[PDB]
Amino acid sequence: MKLNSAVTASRRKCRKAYFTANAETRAKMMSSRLSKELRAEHKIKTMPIRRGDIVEIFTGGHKGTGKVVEVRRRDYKICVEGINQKARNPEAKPVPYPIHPSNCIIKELYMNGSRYRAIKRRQERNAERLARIGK
RNA sequence: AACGCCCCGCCGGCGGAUGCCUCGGCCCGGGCGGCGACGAAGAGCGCGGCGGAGCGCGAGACGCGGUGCGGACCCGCCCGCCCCGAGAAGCACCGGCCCUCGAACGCAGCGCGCCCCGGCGCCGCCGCCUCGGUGCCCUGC
Ligand SMILES: [Mg+2]
Ligand SMILES: [Mg+2]
Ligand SMILES: [Mg+2]
Repeated sequence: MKLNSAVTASRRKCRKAYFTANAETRAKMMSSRLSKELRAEHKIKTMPIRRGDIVEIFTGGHKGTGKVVEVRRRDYKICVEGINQKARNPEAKPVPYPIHPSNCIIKELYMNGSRYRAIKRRQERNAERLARIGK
């Protein structure tokens, strides 16, 4: 149950916020769970999805694995190579089938200096959280 | 007869009710209470690579600069970016640019002056400079 009176629980307001979010909020809302092996390596659960990493689709009619080749931020959809609509002819450029990030698992992440710094920033902040509860 | 017209059992039109759904309205509470001659509110006309309306902006024009945060895209076609910082989208604050009308300020509204050096509106308060008066006096003549 919510106790913060400054946060709205109105359906109309929540949906309006969802449909008119700015760029960074949209990016954060497009996260996927990390695999068990990646969870052990970095002590985090989810990661914003980015072009260049590998995912596994675990639900829907287009299950599979592939590399992320495009992010459509104003639809909340991604295109992964090899997941296409069935073609009318064998000679036509494939049409990707857009997929929501919340039904895939990240298998391997494309690594940057900025990604490293962001992950390290994340870990050092839930370390305080864990130190402040339990143990 | 037959056709035409009017009434059942299937299939088509025309029209847009109904049902379900809605980033919209309306009411109640809380906060705030901040414009302008340092040129406001409002109006006009312009500004995009391919650009009509709307938003935004002002010849530095569909934006420029600084400081922080952010971290891969940029609705089409293009161009660009890609990196342990090398920087796309976004966000906050600060500094500037700011055409013509408008309280609207050389006159007038699209034309024309004065001036000598650059500048030339009104009203008020304070102060200064230059002056007037058979006002009240005084001196000299
Ligand atoms: Mg236009
Ligand atoms: Mg004028
Ligand atoms: Mg005038």
